[PDB]
Amino acid sequence: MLTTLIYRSQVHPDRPPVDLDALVHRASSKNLPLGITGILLFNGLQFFQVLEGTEEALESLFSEIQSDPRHRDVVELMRDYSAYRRFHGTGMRILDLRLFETDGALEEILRFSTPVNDRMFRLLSAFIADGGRYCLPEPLQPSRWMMMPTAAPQHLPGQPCQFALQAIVEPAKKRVSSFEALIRSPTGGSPVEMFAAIAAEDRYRFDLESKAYAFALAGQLPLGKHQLAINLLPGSLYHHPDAVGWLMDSLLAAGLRPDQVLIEVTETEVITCFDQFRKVLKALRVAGMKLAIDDFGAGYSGLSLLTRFQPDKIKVDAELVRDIHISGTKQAIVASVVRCCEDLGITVVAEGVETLEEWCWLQSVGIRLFQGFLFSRPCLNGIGEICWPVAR
Amino acid sequence: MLTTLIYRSQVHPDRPPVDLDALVHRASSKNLPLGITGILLFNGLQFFQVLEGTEEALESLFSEIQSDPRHRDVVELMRDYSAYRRFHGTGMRILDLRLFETDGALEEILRFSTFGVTEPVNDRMFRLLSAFIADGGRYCLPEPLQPSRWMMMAPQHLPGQPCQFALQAIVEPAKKRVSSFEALIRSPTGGSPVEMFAAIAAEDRYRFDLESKAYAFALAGQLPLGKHQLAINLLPGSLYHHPDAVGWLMDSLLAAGLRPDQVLIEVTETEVITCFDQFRKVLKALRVAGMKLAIDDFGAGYSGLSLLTRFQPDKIKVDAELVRDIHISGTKQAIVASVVRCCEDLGITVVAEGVETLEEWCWLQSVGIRLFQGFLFSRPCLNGIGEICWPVAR
Ligand SMILES: Nc1nc2c(ncn2[C@@H]2O[C@@H]3COP(=O)(O)O[C@H]4[C@@H](O)[C@H](n5cnc6c(=O)[nH]c(N)nc65)O[C@@H]4COP(=O)(O)O[C@H]3[C@H]2O)c(=O)[nH]1
Ligand SMILES: Nc1nc2c(ncn2[C@@H]2O[C@@H]3COP(=O)(O)O[C@H]4[C@@H](O)[C@H](n5cnc6c(=O)[nH]c(N)nc65)O[C@@H]4COP(=O)(O)O[C@H]3[C@H]2O)c(=O)[nH]1
Ligand SMILES: Cc1cc2nc3c(=O)[nH]c(=O)nc-3n(C[C@H](O)[C@H](O)[C@H](O)COP(=O)(O)O)c2cc1C
Ligand SMILES: Cc1cc2nc3c(=O)[nH]c(=O)nc-3n(C[C@H](O)[C@H](O)[C@H](O)COP(=O)(O)O)c2cc1C
Ligand SMILES: [Mn+2]
Ligand SMILES: [Mn+2]
Ligand SMILES: [Mn+2]
Ligand SMILES: [Mn+2]
Repeated sequence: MLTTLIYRSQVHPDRPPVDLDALVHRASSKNLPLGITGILLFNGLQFFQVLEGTEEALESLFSEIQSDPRHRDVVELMRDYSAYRRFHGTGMRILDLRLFETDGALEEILRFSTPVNDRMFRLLSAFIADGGRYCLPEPLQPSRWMMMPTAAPQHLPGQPCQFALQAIVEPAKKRVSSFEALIRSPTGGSPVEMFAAIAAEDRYRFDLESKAYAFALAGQLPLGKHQLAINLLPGSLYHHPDAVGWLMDSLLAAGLRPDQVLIEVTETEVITCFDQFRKVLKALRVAGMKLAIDDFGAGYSGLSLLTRFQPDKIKVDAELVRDIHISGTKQAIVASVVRCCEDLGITVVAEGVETLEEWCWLQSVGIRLFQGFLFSRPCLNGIGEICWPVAR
Repeated sequence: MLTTLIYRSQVHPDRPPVDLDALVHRASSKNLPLGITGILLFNGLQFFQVLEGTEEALESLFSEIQSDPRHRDVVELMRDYSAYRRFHGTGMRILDLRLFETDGALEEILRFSTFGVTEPVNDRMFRLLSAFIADGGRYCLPEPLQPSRWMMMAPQHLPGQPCQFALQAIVEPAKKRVSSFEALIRSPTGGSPVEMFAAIAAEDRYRFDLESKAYAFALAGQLPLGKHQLAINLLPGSLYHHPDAVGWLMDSLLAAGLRPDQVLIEVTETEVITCFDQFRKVLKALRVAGMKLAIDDFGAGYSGLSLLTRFQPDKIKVDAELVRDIHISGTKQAIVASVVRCCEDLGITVVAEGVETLEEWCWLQSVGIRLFQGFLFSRPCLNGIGEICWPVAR
């Protein structure tokens, strides 16, 4: 089974130059007996390599390549099965693009390779035309940042539920943007643990009802000028005819403003019925409450949803964040949600941010609002401690 | 009830500069009795106006504003129900951005506006305002791509067959080149795919869908396949519920004098997403075989770029729903521009389909579409290659 692997990487710019003639010859000598072929592209700052061979030969080679100190920021762009070798007879071969006139490098490629409808070919072009695009800038290296560190956890009695709060942060302004309320059982357990105790047919009712205790928690904080974010299933919003009006009454009694309350609905559940949700949407807009699409990029129905309606906020799902520093796929998609939301005036939050590596690459694709264990953990009935990225 | 209406537009650079003083006086004087507030930004080439008022008032005004000869390329950005007026003052203020340095324009805006208890940056209107001040010229339509600077410039039935195919050219206007042909199934009487499949038993539809393609392959083999690609439409089930569909297609296209790489399979976006994990083995086999894969009708229904996380197609066809009235829709403009950029980063080819007007071609090309399919260029041609119309100057 033939397979194609493509990645891009960067040189260490303050270190002595790597002898690439030696690298490439040694590589070509090693690749061909093992049934590995392909090319290397160098532009002065970045590498771009295509590899062809069996799944097993490429995996073992790429592990060595990943851990090679002679470059950094290895980002995979393509891993897929292949119909034929595009570089038959070429173990390895470098093209220094700086030695080439316009179109010249591509025309050399085409003369030893074995045409514009190919995914490998289009990416090559894309690297030659604009390689420095998803290059991680020097200030935004994870090694040039440092996370720096008191919460008051409290049990509230006489309550059928309680809530933890997680900060959504804007590290560029060292500012809390908003807090998300996350439901907990009476004994501090998970959302699942909470809803499992409630009878199945009362779960929509309970979901709506429980929000009153989150508003109360926001009121006694006393929150001030920060937004409150709240997870509701669409079905909970259809429970009572005046579910929106009840939310309003409840949040005002907690001393909150409507523009201060934001509703989080999951991407998968909105696409179920646009007929009944739009009546709720209209009620939320008229009342002044804001809407967010939670876990965007997970439930398949992505960016075309904006044709039907536009939320105030979009929360990028954790799956798009996991290993976004090594995935070109994820980088491209996330960066396209950013740019689309910027033109539409939609707030973008990245979720499940756990590592400096994740924060840096997300910052480099243009995300400013962040939510994750890296910055802030859920804190039962209070504001938890917040960690900020500090420069080096 | 209260409504927001935000748009941007572009002045005619050919014509004399617009009297803004007369504009703003008659605007604010007419707006005042009608209960219309808001703001107007101007950068020299572009207008950007926020309008607040009742739904019926803003509709009536937008009619006149769209009809106004003092500007063109009116692009609607936001229209929704509002809870409170962001601009509370009388009438209409004008803010010439040329006379402000960085951050200075937002300062001035915040003098005439409140955005609730929370930071102004949490409001969509304020974000759209900030975006215009930062880079309003982004979706400004260039001069060479104005519609007024362009203009547009036989085979029979085969009823004795179980089915026939119409061919439609996918074109690249810039290089005056036909990129590929799509095969669209037709009934023995020349009728639509719907009528065709309606005549086939439900238990037999998948098999028919796959086995019909032999007639499409035979058609393209009889035609000048001059290093052009052939696109064909298949349901997921048609590939999935066959013993070895890829092998069958391989046998059928090779027999007809075609290369594996000349054949591209189109699958509809909606029918793939709730099917994917089961459908993986077929997509894999098509890759190894050498055939190409397109996501047909991208944007249609309930799917998007989140699909591209899973697997990556060779081609993406933006649905006509997104191409429809893209010239007046900033939402579609932003969506399509984003998909184009995304696919460039992923090495995925993009076709805009259902292109009907010079207007659509212009706006699509400006946001980075190079490949087109629609009635503007080429209509479906039964059993042959149709006449392709090209856009040229004046
Ligand atoms: N691995 C990882 N996880 C992180 C990170 N940051 C936050 N999380 C977790 O992600 C969940 C918040 O996202 P969610 O879409 O609201 O996912 C929530 C939310 O959908 C939900 N939920 C919470 N409250 C309610 C509610 O009142 N009603 C409904 N219907 N659902 C709720 O149940 C889900 C489970 O929530 P939680 O236990 O609160 O788990 C929280 C949070 O702990 C991180 O950096 N890494
Ligand atoms: N208004 C407008 N329409 C345009 C324009 N350009 C093309 N079309 C039409 O859009 C349809 C092609 O899009 P499709 O995604 O393949 O959507 C097609 C395609 O999915 C499909 N179909 C065609 N052949 C087959 C087939 O063999 N198998 C399957 N499963 N579906 C097929 O049935 C759908 C309807 O097809 P058609 O009657 O052939 O109608 C064609 C075509 O006539 C345009 O500029 N404006
Ligand atoms: C940009 C880059 C491309 C590389 N390409 C290859 C290659 O194609 N084949 C290979 O064997 N090693 C390649 N390497 C080197 C490997 O990381 C590793 O050092 C080498 O395979 C060690 O093999 P050896 O110990 O047998 O000499 C590359 C390294 C870098 C920096
Ligand atoms: C960019 C621009 C913004 C405009 N804004 C307004 C406005 O806010 N209110 C208004 O009444 N007319 C506005 N107009 C003018 C209208 O298009 C139209 O000329 C106006 O209704 C005058 O018609 P009249 O004969 O009833 O006075 C605007 C025109 C332009 C080109
Ligand atoms: Mn949530
Ligand atoms: Mn979430
Ligand atoms: Mn099609
Ligand atoms: Mn289509």
